[PDB]
Amino acid sequence: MRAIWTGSIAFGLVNVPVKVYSATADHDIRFHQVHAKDNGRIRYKRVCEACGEVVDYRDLARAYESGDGQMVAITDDDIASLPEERSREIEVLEFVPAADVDPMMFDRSYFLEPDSKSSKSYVLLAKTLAETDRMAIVHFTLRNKTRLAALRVKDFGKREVMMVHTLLWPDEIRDPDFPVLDQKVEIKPAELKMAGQVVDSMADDFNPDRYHDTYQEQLQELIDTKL
Amino acid sequence: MRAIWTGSIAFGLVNVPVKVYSATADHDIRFHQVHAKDNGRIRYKRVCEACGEVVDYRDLARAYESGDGQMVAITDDDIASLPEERSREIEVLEFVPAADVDPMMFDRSYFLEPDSKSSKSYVLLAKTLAETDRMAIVHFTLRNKTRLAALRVKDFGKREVMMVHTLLWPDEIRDPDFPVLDQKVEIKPAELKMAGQVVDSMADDFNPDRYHDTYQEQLQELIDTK
Amino acid sequence: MRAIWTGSIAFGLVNVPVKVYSATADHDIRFHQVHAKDNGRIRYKRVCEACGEVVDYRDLARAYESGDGQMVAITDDDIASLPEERSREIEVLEFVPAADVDPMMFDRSYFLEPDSKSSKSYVLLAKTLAETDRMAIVHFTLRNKTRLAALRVKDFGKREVMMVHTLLWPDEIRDPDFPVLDQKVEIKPAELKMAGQVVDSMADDFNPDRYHDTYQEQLQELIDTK
Amino acid sequence: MRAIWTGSIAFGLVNVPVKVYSATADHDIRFHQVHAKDNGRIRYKRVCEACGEVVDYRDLARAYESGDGQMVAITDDDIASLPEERSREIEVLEFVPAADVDPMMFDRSYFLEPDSKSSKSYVLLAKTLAETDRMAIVHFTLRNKTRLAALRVKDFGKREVMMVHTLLWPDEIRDPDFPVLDQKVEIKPAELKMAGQVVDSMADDFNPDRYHDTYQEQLQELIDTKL
Amino acid sequence: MRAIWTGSIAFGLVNVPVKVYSATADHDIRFHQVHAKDNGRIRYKRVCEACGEVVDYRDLARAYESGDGQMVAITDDDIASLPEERSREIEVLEFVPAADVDPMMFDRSYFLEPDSKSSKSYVLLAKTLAETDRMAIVHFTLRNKTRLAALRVKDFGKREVMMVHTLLWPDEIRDPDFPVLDQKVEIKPAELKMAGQVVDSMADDFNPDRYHDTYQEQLQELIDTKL
Amino acid sequence: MRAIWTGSIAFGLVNVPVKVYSATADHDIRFHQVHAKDNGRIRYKRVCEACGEVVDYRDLARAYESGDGQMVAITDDDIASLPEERSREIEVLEFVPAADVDPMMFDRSYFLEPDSKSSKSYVLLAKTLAETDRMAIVHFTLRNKTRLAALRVKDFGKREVMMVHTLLWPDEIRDPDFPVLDQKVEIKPAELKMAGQVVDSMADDFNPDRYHDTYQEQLQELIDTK
DNA sequence: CCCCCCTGTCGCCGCCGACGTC
DNA sequence: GACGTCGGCGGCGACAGGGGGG
DNA sequence: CCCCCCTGTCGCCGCCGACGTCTGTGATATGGCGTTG
DNA sequence: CAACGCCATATCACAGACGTCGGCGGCGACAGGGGGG
Repeated sequence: MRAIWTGSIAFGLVNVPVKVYSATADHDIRFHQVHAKDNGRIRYKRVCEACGEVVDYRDLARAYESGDGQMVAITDDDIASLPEERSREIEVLEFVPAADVDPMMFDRSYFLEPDSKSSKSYVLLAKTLAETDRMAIVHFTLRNKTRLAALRVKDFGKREVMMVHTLLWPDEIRDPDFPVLDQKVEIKPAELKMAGQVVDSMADDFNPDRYHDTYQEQLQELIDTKL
Repeated sequence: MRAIWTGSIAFGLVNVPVKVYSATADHDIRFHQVHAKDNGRIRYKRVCEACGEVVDYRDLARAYESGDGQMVAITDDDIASLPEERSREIEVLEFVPAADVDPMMFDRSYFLEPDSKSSKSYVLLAKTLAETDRMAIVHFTLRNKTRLAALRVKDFGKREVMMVHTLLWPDEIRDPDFPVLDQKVEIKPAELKMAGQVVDSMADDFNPDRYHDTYQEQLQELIDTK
Repeated sequence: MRAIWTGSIAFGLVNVPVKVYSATADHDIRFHQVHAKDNGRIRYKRVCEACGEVVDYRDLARAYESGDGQMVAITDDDIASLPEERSREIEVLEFVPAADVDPMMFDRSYFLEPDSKSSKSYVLLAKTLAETDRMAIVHFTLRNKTRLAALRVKDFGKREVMMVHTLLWPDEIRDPDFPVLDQKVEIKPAELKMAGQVVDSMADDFNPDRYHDTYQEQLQELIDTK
Repeated sequence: MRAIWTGSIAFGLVNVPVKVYSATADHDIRFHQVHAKDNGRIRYKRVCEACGEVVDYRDLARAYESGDGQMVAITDDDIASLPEERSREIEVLEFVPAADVDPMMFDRSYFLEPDSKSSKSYVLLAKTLAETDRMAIVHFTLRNKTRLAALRVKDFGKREVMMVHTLLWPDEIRDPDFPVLDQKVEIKPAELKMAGQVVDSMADDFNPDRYHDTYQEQLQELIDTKL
Repeated sequence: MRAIWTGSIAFGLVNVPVKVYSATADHDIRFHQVHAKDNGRIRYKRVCEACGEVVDYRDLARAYESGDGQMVAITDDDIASLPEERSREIEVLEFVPAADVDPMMFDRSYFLEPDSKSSKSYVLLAKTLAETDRMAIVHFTLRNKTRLAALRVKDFGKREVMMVHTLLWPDEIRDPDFPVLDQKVEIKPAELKMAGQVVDSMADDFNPDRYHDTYQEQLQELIDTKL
Repeated sequence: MRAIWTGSIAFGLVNVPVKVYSATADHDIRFHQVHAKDNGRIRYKRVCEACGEVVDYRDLARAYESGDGQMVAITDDDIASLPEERSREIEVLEFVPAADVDPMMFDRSYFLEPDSKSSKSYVLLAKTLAETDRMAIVHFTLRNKTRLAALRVKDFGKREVMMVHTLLWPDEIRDPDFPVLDQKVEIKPAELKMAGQVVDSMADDFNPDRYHDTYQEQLQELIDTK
C-alpha cells in the first residue's frame, strides 16, 4: 500500500488534508516478455531509421503528427504554461446531488484518507455530504495533468469515506447516429407480457461470491503447478 | 465510427445481431516521438539480453516472473484451456434490479446497435428492460477476453438505445484497511448547522456544456498557431 | 528554528496546518552548579524523610497539601478525565475586534508557520483577518496544559504572518484594592502647569535601538576575558 | 497581596514613593511530591557526581559551561562591576507617547501605590500623565536583576492608578524569517469574499467572564471530593 | 536623638521625604516633686469648683473667659475648621533669598534627615538651595498646630543638611511707639571717639568654649556629691 | 504694656538704667478649662499619693527622679551658692563682629528703653555700638535665672534702640550625626538644570504682611459667633 | 534515509468492419 | 451477391519519471 | 532518525507586615516676682 | 505702697519612632519527558 498523492481539498478556505489511494488495484498477474533460449528478458531500444543509431531521451523532441504528415517539436515552456502543475490541492468547484451524474463518465475511483491531526475537519465534511447526499465536482490534478472528477461519500457501515471519480469530459462522449430506429414501430402487446415474464424468469440479485474470474484462477493454478 | 466488433446476444432461443461501438474514445491529441537530428519518427526494436542483438518477436517465449523467479515457459495448450474466448456471442447469466448496480463497478461503456432489419426484437428488448428496470448481467467476450458486463437502456428521447457497461471482478477492490477514520470524534452540532449553508453557498446542478478541458483547448490553439 | 509543536487551526469545517515557534528567546546565560573541592557538576538525589533513603522518580508519589496540611495521595487515571488537552488543534472559539484586549492579559507571543506545501488557506485567513480587523480567540493547548490565547495578524517587512498571544484567565488579573487614593487632595492650577512643564521638558520619542542590558553585556565581556 | 517593593519614581528631584504589587496571581494549584509507600516527605540533597559525597549550598561554586565544557567560578567582583542594583529607585528615563510601545514587548505588569503621606505627588503625576497621554519608560531593579519597563497610567473609574509594564529588551523579540509566505500566493477575487461571512458568522464581543479554565475548576472540585 | 516627625517636603511633585529632628533639647536639670512625710511622688486632684469631687479626664470640656467672664463651648468640628491640620507634610509656599529675612522672627530650629531611598532628590534640592542661597517659606504644620517656618541649607563640611526655622508671625512684634526713643541729644564727637576706642579696648571673638553654664554645672556637682 | 523688670547695664565704669520689655508677646488665644455640667473651673491641688492626704505647696519635698529613681534632699544654702542672681544688672563682657554668628541659638529678643534722667548716655552707647557694628556679648539675669544675651542696635525708622537677644548654652546646639547623608551620590547636570528651573519658577520675595495664622482668624470668627 | 512502489507514456502487435471491387 | 483489401481502431506490454514512508 | 525546550520542583535569599518597646510635645494649673494690693 | 503678667515648673495626657520576629515570593538550577527532524 502506498498513496499516489498528498494534498488538501481546496474548497473555499477549508484546506482539509487527504491522502489519495487507488481503489482498483491490479490483482491480475502482469506478464513479462522474455526469450527462453537465452533466459534473458527483452529490452526496447529506439533507433532512427535513416540514422541507424540509438538515441537518448534528451535528444528526442515530442512531435505532433498532423493530417498533413508534418512534424513540429514541442517546447517545455509551452506545455509548462499550465499553472495547475504546482497546485497540490483538489480544487473544488461546486456541490451537486449524485442523482444527476451520468454513469457513463466514471473512469476511476480513488480512496481519500485524512491526516490524523485534522480528522475532525474531515469527518465533519463527510457527514455533511452524507446528510445532504451530494457529490462535489472537483479538478483533480496529477502527473502534470488535470482530470475533472466528482467527489462523493459512500458509507461503509462502520465509517464514512470520501472518494473521487474521474469524469470524462461531456464533449468526449460521442453522440450516436441511429438510422435504424427512425422506422415506424408496431409491437403487439400480446408478446410484451411474455417477454416480461421471460425477463422475470431469472429474478435474482448480485452474487459476488459466485462471480469468480475463472481465467485468473486457472492461471494461478498453472503458475502454482510450475512451482 | 466503425464498430470494434459485431455479434449477437445469444441466450437460448433469444438471439439478436448486434454491432458494438465504443461509447468513449480519447480525443486528446497524441504526438509522435521524433529525434531532433533525424527530425523524424524513431522506431523501437526488441533486443535480446544475452544475445546483444535484435530477436524476432515470433522467437520469444512466453514467461512470467514471480517472487521465486522460476523460468516459466507458457505454451498455447494451457492458454486455450478456456473455451469461452472462442465464443463470439454474449449471453445473459442472471437479472438484477437497477438500484443494485453500483457506480463503483463501471469500467467502460460500449454502444450496441443492430445489424439485421429485424428491429422488432431490438425495440422489444429495450422496452421490456426499461419497464422491468433490471440490468442484464452479461459475460462480455470480446477481443478473445472475457469480462463481466451489464446491459441496460437509457432514454435519449429520440432513441431507446440498449448498450452495455463493462464491470470488474470483486477481487479488484481494495479495502479501507485503516481505523484512523474510526476514531470516536464528537462534533458540535452548531458546527454542522453553520457549515451547512456554507456547503449550499455553491449549490448548483450538473451543466455538462459549461465544463471543458482548458489545457486541451490551449494546446489545440497553440498548435494551430504553429 | 525549532518548533515547539505542530498542530492545525480548526473551527468547524475550516482547517489549516500551522507550525508554532518561540518568538521570545532570552539570551541570558545559564550556569551549572559545580563545587570547587572537586570541580564536578552537581547531582541531585531524591531522599526520603520518613524512610531516610533515596527514592526513584518512578517510585516517587505525587500528593497535595491543603489548608490543614493533610497529605492527599493523587492518582494519574482520575486527573486525566479531561479530554480536551489530548486535542492537538488550536480550536478557534470566536472572532473579536483586536482593540478589545487590554495589554494586561498578553502573556507570551508565538509565531505561526503553514505546514503543508500549500499555504493558500493560511494566507487567505491572514488576509481576511487583516482586512476585517478582528482578533480570533482560541483555546490554545500545548504540553497537556490548555491555556487561552488570541490570534492576531501583524506584518513583518516581507510577510503578513499572524501570531497567537497567550492570555491570562480573567479571574487571574487582580484588582487595585487600595483605599489610599480614593481620597481627594486639593490641588492648584499652577501646580498642574508646572508639572506639565517639567514632564514635557523631558518628553521624547521611543528609540529602542539604543536600549540594552548593561549587566548582560558586562557579564558577557567578563566571561570572554576569562 | 503582600508588597514586593518600596522605592520611588525619581526623574530629577521628584521621588514619589511607590509600593510595587504583583498584578497577576496564578490560581493554578501547585502540588507536592512525597514517598507515599512509606509516607515520607521528599527533600533534595546536592551530591557530587564524581567525588560522590553530599555537600552544602555554600561549597558549590556557580559555574559556567561554554562550547568547550569549561567551568569558571563567578566571584564577588562580578557583582561589584555593576552598581545599578544598589539603587532602590525606579529611575525614570524618558517620557514618550503610549502608542510607541507594541504589544510584542510587554512581559509583566505591576501596580504602584504610594506611601499614604505622599499621595499628593502620586496623584499629580498620574493626572499629568493621563492628561498629556504619555508613556514613562523607566528602569527596574528587583532582587538584583535590572529589567527595562514602562510606566503608564490607567483609569479604574473611582481611582486612577499608574502601573509598570516590564519590557523585553528590543533585541530579545524574535524576527519572523519565513520564506514560505514570501513565495507568491494567488487567490481568485470571489474566493476572498466568501470567508467574510464565515468569520462574520462567528463574530462576537470580547467578554472576560465567559472564559474560564475548566481544567482547574474540575481539579478543584475533584480535590474537594477527595477530602 | 529620636525623631519627632515623618512627613515630606511637598510642592508640586518634589515630595522629598524628611524626618524632622529637635535641635534645641533642654539639657537642664529636669526636676521631680515628692513629699517628705509620705516619701512618695505626688498627683493632682481634678476637683470641680462646685462638685467637690475628683473629675476624670474625659468628662472635662473646653471654654474661654473674656473680660466679662462669660464662657464659650467649642464643638469637635469647630476645632477642625482649618483642613491644614490634617496635612502631614511641609507644604512649601515660595522661595526667598536667605539674606532678606531678619533674625528677629527666628523662633526654633529643627534638622531634616531624609529617608535613605530618597537621598538623591533631597541632595539635589539642598544643592540647588545652596547654589542660589535661596531660603524657602513653608507651613510647618506639626502636632495639629500650624506654624510658619523657614527652610534653608546649612553646610557642615562633611555633608550639607537643611534646617527649618520656625518664624514668629510678623504681627506679633510689638511696636515701640514710645516717646523716650523720639528724643535726641547733642553729643560731642570727641566723646564719641573716646567711647569708640574704649569699645575696641575689649575686642575678642566668638568663643563658646570658655562659655559655660554656671548654675547648671554647680547643680550637677551637687547631684553627683549627694549620691 | 508693662516692662518685666528694670535694671541697668553696668560694664566697667559705664552704667545706664534700662527697662526690659517683651519684644515678642504671643497673641495666641488662651482658653481656660471648665467642666460644662459643673459650670465651673476645675481647681487642682497637690495631694499625697502614698499617704492619700491633701498636701499644701509649702511642705512638698524638692526631690529628684534619677536613673535609679531615688529621692533628693536639697537645702537653701546649696541652691543659694550661686551669687549671680543677687545682681540686677546686665554685664557687658566683650565685643565681637556680628556678621559671623548664625541664628541657631537665638532664642528670645527683648527691648531696652531708657530709665536714666540723662538721655546722653543711652544715645552714646546706642550710636557707638551701631557704628562699631560689633555684638556686645553680655549676661542676662532675671528671676534667679541667668542666660547670656547679645546687645545690638536696630533702626525702626525714626528710633534707634540698643536691644538684647537671649542666647542658648553651646551644648544645646545638637549635632546632625547621621551617616545617611554622608553617603556620596552623583548628580546629573540635566537634573540640576531642571531643579534650577522649577525652583526659580516659585522664586519670590518675602513680604511679612501676607502671612497670617488663618486658623487664628477663623477661631476669632468662631468665638465671635457665640 | 532510503529506498522502494505506481502510473502516464507511447511504439509494437494484432484483428475486424467498410466499402472498393469482381 | 459476394470477394477480399484496406485502414483504422484497438489492445499489449514495455518504459520514465513522480513521490511515500520508517 | 534525533537533541532541544517546556513544565514542574526544590531550595534559597531577600523582603514585607504586624507586635512590642518607650519618648518627646502641647497644654493646665499652679508659684514669685515686677506692680499694685 | 510696693505680689499678681509673665515666665518656669510639674506632669499629664497623648501621638509617634524604632527594633524583632515570622512568614511570603522571586529565581536560579535541575530532572523528566515531549516532539520537534
